[PDB]
Amino acid sequence: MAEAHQAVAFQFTVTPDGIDLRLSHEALRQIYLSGLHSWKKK
Repeated sequence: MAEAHQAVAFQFTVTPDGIDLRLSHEALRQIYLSGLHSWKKK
């Protein structure tokens, strides 16, 4: 049923060496489609 990957799609961590940002392939799918509708007229 519930999965950690589904619960979180983006992770941001600050380290002494810099910053790290991780995103799941699933997070990408939502973002492209959401944008596709954004360009499209309502």
